[PDB]
Amino acid sequence: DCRTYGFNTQIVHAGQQPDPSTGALSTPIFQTSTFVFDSAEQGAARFALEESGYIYTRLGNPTTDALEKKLAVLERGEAGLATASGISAITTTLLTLCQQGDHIVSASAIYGATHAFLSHSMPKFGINVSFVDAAKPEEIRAAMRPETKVVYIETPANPTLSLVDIETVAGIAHQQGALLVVDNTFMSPYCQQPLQLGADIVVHSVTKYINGHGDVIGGIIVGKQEFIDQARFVGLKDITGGCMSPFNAWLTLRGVKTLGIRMERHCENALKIARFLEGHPSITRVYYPGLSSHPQYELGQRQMSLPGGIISFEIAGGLEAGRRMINSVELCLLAVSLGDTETLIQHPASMTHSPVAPEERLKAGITDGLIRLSVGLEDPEDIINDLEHAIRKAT
Amino acid sequence: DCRTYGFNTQIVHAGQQPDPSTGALSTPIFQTSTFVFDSAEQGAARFALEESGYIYTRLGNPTTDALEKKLAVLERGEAGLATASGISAITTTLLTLCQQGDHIVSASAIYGATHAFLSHSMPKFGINVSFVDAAKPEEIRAAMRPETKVVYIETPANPTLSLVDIETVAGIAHQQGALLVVDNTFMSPYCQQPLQLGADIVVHSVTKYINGHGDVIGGIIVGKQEFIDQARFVGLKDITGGCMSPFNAWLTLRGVKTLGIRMERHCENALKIARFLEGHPSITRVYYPGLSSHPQYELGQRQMSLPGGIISFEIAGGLEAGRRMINSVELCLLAVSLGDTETLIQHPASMTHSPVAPEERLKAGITDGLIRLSVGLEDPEDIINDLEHAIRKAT
Amino acid sequence: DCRTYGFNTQIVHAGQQPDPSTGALSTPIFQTSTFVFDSAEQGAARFALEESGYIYTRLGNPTTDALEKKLAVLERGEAGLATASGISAITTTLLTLCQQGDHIVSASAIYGATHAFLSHSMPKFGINVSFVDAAKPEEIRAAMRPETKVVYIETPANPTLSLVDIETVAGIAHQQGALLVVDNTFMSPYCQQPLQLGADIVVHSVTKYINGHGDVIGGIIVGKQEFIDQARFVGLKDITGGCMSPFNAWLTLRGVKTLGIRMERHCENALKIARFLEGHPSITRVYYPGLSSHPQYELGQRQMSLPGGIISFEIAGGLEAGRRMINSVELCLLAVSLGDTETLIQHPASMTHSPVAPEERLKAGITDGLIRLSVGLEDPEDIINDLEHAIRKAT
Amino acid sequence: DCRTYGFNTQIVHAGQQPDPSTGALSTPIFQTSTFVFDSAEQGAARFALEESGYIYTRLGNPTTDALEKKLAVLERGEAGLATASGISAITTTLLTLCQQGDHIVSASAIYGATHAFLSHSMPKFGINVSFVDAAKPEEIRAAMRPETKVVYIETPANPTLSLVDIETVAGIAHQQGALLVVDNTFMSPYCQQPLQLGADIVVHSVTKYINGHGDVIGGIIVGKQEFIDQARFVGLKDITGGCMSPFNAWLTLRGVKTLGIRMERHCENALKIARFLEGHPSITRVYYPGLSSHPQYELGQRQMSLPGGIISFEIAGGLEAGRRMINSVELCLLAVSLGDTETLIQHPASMTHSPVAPEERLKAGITDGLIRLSVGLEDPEDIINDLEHAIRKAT
Ligand SMILES: *Cc1c(COP(=O)(O)O)cnc(C)c1O
Ligand SMILES: *Cc1c(COP(=O)(O)O)cnc(C)c1O
Ligand SMILES: *Cc1c(COP(=O)(O)O)cnc(C)c1O
Ligand SMILES: *Cc1c(COP(=O)(O)O)cnc(C)c1O
Ligand code: NA
Ligand code: NA
Ligand code: NA
Ligand code: NA
Repeated sequence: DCRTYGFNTQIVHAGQQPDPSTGALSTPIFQTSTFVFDSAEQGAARFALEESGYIYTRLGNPTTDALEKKLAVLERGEAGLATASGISAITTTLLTLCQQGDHIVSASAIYGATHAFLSHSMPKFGINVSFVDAAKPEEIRAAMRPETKVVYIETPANPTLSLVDIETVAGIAHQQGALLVVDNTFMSPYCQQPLQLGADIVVHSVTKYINGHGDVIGGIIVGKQEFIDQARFVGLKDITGGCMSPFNAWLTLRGVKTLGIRMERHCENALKIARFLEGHPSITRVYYPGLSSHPQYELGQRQMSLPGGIISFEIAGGLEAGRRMINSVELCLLAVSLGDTETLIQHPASMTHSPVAPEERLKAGITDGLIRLSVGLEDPEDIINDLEHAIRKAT
Repeated sequence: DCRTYGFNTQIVHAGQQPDPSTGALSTPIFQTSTFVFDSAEQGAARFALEESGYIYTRLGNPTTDALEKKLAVLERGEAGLATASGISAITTTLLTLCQQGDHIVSASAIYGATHAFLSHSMPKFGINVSFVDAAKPEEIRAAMRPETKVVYIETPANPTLSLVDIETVAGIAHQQGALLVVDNTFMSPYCQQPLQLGADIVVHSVTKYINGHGDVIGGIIVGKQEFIDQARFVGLKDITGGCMSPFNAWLTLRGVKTLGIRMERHCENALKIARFLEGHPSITRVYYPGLSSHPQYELGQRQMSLPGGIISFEIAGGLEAGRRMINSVELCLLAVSLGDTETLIQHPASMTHSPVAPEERLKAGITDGLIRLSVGLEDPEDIINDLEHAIRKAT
Repeated sequence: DCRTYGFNTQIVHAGQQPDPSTGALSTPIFQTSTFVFDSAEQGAARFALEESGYIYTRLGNPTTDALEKKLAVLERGEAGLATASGISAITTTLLTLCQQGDHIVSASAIYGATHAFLSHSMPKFGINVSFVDAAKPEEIRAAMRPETKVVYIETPANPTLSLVDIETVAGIAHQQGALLVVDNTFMSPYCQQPLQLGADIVVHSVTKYINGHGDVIGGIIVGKQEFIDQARFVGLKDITGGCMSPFNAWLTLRGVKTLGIRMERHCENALKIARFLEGHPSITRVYYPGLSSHPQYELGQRQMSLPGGIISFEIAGGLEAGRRMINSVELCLLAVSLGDTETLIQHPASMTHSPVAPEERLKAGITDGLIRLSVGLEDPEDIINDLEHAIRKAT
Repeated sequence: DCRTYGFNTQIVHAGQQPDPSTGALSTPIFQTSTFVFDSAEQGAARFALEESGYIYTRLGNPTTDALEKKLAVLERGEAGLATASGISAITTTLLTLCQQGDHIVSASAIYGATHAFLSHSMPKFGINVSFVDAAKPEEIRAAMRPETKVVYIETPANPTLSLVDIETVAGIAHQQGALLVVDNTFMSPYCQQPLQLGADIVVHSVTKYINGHGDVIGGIIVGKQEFIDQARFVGLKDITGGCMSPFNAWLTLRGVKTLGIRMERHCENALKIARFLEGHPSITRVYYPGLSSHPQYELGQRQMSLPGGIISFEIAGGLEAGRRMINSVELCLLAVSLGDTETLIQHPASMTHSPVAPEERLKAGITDGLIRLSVGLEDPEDIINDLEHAIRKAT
């Protein structure tokens, strides 16, 4: 029972063991679609759910099962379900929970494709969504309705790294009879554990920190066994079909083995870079949970064991300065992902949101000089020198 | 332009080319999540859809792009979209096309998880489904409604390998203003091409023949560029998130290279085994498009270039005989998939449908002695001798 | 016991079985370096060779073990040993068998890197090699010495596809107390079985036909258990260290599943292309075992079940014509490998042997207009039309 | 030019870059055997070595090239060459450097299969080896002969973690005109850099720390470009054929990205466990470079930036106590590898060397109670509690 060891030991060992056939230490890649039964009796046993085995990889698989058990342990949930993408973990969750007529209260500062799913796809199926500022828990309460099945939040949230009081939101949702689903992608279980704070369901894009090596698109869902069985035998099997390939599970198991030491280096590196940016006369704002000037600093200190690897910051001179600076880094790479071992940088005003009206973007927290930085495992002095060089150039 | 060569040449070369960086012949495994831009300008160009490149693997990927282009060529469609599973190809299609209030006419003899999706998940989102016997095209017409967006069919269909007149159904659907979606999984593009017969959209589980090696769960969607862009930038990106991992795409590209020679051997082997079963006094019925006694034999001859690798057959003595025979093979393997290089066998009455009421199953075409056989690439005499041994045992 | 079924059944099933832990049909990828023991006793048991298990992937591995067992079955040898390359299979063999003072008789028409190993590396370790024309078995006998441990041959041989009478050479070697090692790469076990003809050891580059998909560098060694144990526990473990990665073994297991149907299509396609080339007035010579004009045609008919997928041919007008024609194909690809699913072509006089003196190359069988063709699985009319177009251009 | 950044930055970025075709951040897996040329001219250009490209994966490959460039940077060598195993890196080196008549001076405390290669395989090819105690540099000098081409050392050495003064041995070898080859496997470039100390060639089993994830068998060779070209175009191409598969290279690139943070945690964890063992009344000896009682402690402080992740120690009560304790761990795993993320333990007296005469083993430094520990990334308190439990049991 691995649930008893320290959290680093669990990251290494939870859900894994030497192969019972051969002693192979690495979990084998069960890259198979079909499983063979010894008897007609066994096929019937496994299919009606009266026997525990494997049948078919869309349903379950030994490599994926290890990833699922591990992350269940690390989030302190009963069960895990892996998915083809983080988006797929989110929609497999909500399409399992919601039907025509149901309602959802959702943070507005959430991942873009989640916003499009809730804004345009959900109401198309008869499921209505109210969007609120999840940093003010009263807004969550005001929007709740007799039909509300789910409150949905992300913390820290993009793009300004605002926070959401999970424990407080969980009590509000629970009192009105709703579930709290938390996207814990930015933090990983090493830094934040929503289920310990009262959330019901945790979703991750394992694409980001949990895998950590920028070579896997994936997601995971953690929660009660009864909900997870529904998300598997209805949500995955019937609705999204978003199963994770066993190779992607195996890469994620391998990437997650260094989660603890990676997050330590990410956050130590990020704290140094945030302090450097807070002292730079060309940087108007730095958004980072580890800085004292952060509006919800003490909530972050209660709710997160580390301030995280993501920084946002605003550069003197708006849209053209951010573009100059972003075209002037030589070590940070221009990309839209985060959580990789390489430092990644994006300038949303001249990249992702370039054909959006300026004051349409500004309502959504994205200013003309806002830059988001995914701090990698490089030497922080090298990242800082690069940033200093590009900032200095850009002004 | 590979669309000009013979169909075997296309299976080998369509969508593929030596790598422009290095001349590597095998398509590289671009096992990456993130892509890097050279400039802020490039990020903005690619994101608004004004420039053709790559951004993020959930959206698109060079390895997956090759698989998509290849199968587009082989089905004679404009564009392809790969998915995490065959189920995901089906639901990404229909959830892209349908919204609250829409209606679907569907064959009843369809894959089980498709039946559960249409029967229970679709009406939950406000989308109603009428199920009909797609072997009688008038039933399709009778069920059509002003709200019908889609007619959905599978041919050949499980479990009795009944057929559906694609060209006739396509005209009916088109006259009433609906699209025809065809699941072409059983046949592969080598044996049947729905889009040439007037279907609008073709879906496959590449898990079966297209990959052929029983080591990939995947699906593909082929059709017009305008629909495929919606299925990608809304259906995948926002709703299912069912993207295919680039490794699974690469295995499918590799498996499909032998599609033509595999299907030839499957069908040659299957024809021999069907004739053997038709002559066996303990076998009451053999269902196989290549046998003259097949109810729709001449339609199969117009619509399919080969009779296929799947056989169903009924064994003297019902439920207990089928169980004895299935527990008595020593070379065919008991499994629920099909299209692998190994011969696979299942007895649905005592496996998949064992806790279903007998006359509930019989309405659904599954009799007590029905066995489904996925004929592999073994020597047919060996498969036959094994079958003969087990049949002989079972009675 | 799979050694009892037909040869296609064996290609599918030999050495493989459903996983005993999970029923997974595909052999798992045991991508591990280390294996764990349950007890100190077990470690000691396995290490002294008193117990059968796994210890460490350089020594053995369950995925590699399957590949080894399969190819042992197909060559009718007792045991197999997989290697990092075909070269590594050859040198692990000979460095296991030979020591300072030993001697080798070798065909001169052998693979280039084998020629460099024998010509320059072997005598550097005190092991002398005499090179002979292995198409004249008397030359083999004349060169034999009291120190000769090994006769080494390749058949068919490059570049002119000359043949070597395996059964006759085997008797000569055995009478003088030497072993016959045969490189069976060109033929694969499907087309030729040296061990049935009296060879002692068979080596393959699985890079070519056995894998067949141009994505694996590998080799295999088949022979008696007593020699194979030495080649493993001394040759691999201590001398070359050329072990195969378990992923490469798994890809080779997957590629070899279609060996029988691939070789049939290769040889059927090759026969058609050879007949086309024999009729072309711009083609001076066609070398192909399936053509009646082949100098050793009837030996090929006794010794090979099919004439093979490789053709060589000479083009009117020597060096500049061969260069024009090779720069004028648009479907055959310019590459130096063979056995892939794509048709591959090379012009050794202006590629591999371009800075070699013309009459140095001509002693080695390579004329100015010689072209080697690896016939793929495309439609033969497409390959022929391409060849016809390029030949026509080149003259 | 990545050779200019900090050592962590180099671990992340050296030898790697976004793909020039597509911007893919992860280095693509160029899992190909064959490369295609655009022209006959290009084939001839690349083959004679007059042009820089790719030809064939046994020779070179873009994925393997990245791994080679990276590790060249980290060791401060000109060039790298990857191999199928650590053994293959060692023998490809020495079989490239040595021929019949040459001589080698070698540490006796070296890896077992290296000892078998030098003791039994080398003299079989006419290459003589003298074995010495490399901790006394005078022994190295005394054994040198006019024929000596190579001095070969390992530091730290198994099983007692004795050290070898690289800088001093390098001067001795160089004065007598020999090369110094150092096996740097135990340390990785993060902890020790032989080439900066005057070694000529560095070899690694990347199986251990450089990959770090217990799922790759591999080796690497770093040194001057002129020697590396010989080791590639003669040693690999002709003699061992021990090339690394591009998938194994890609896994090693991925594993090495966390080398710096893994080695920090290994050594921090190991220091704590060594201090715990030094204080335990049932532990007679602890061998660890970080302990002051270590015979060569100050040399270790000059030559290594960290004391390493390996500990050896002797347990009260000899052979039966070591066996009890090893059969009594429940978190450390019994295995013979090292450098994995899991803590690994072995008791050589009752496992690897169990059928060796007791005083044969004791000459070789292996006492009856000697245990070797590969300290993983678990929580050290958990490892210690496990060790304490098993020690306490064993006595
Ligand atoms: C990237 C991200 C996602 C989506 O994950 P994918 O694997 O890309 O589908 C969801 N939520 C958050 C907070 C993300 O950062
Ligand atoms: C197996 C199958 C499917 C489902 O494909 P998956 O990849 O398993 O999700 C869909 N349709 C048909 C006809 C099938 O046979
Ligand atoms: C290609 C070849 C080899 C070498 O195999 P590799 O896997 O490239 O090392 C050996 N013998 C023959 C006949 C070959 O064609
Ligand atoms: C394990 C080891 C080797 C051998 O490496 P392999 O990859 O197993 O062949 C060589 N040297 C040392 C010091 C080792 O620990
Ligand atoms: Na903190
Ligand atoms: Na037909
Ligand atoms: Na013949
Ligand atoms: Na130190």
